[PDB]
Amino acid sequence: SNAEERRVAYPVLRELTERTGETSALMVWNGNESMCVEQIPSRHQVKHLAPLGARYNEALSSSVQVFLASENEDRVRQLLRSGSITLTGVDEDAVEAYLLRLKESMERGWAVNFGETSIEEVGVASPVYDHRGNMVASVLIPAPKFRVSQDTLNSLGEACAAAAAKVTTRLGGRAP
Repeated sequence: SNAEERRVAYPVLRELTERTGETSALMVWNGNESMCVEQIPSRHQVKHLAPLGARYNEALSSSVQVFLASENEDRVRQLLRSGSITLTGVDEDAVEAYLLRLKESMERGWAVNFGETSIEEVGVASPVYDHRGNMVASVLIPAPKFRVSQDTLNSLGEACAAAAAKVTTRLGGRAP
C-alpha cells in the first residue's frame, strides 16, 4: 500500500529528523482516520510518538486537520456530528471555526496541534500531493510539549512544509 509515497518519503523523513531532532512520519488517510505508515524516531524520544500503525481520529490532530482540508465541507460536518472524528463540544460555530482552521492551515502550509489533543504533545503536519493534485499523504512532526514552545513549533511547521514539498516534488506532484 502507498508504495511510491513510502519510497520517495523515506530519505526525506530521515533528513527531516536529523535536522529537527524530532520524530518524522508519513501519514495516510482512510476516510475516518489518519495512519502512520512510515516514521523515523526522535534521537531523544521519551514517549514513542507516531509509532508505525498508529491511528488518529481527533479533529485537532495535525495530521487529521490536513486530511480533512481535502474533504468536502459537508463530509467534514458529517464526520464530526457522527463522532467518527472527535472534537470537544461540536456545534454550528465550533464546526465553522474548525472549518476556518482547516483553510488557514492550507494557506499557512501546515496544521498545528499545540497540546490540543493531549497536554503533553504537540504536532505539525503538511499535505503531500500526486501529479493529479490529489492529496495522497501528509508529513507529520510530533514532539513532546515540554520542549517545544510556540516559536519552536512555528519552525517545525516550516520544516514540515518544506519536507512535504520535497515529497510532492519527487512524486511529480503539484500543490492545489
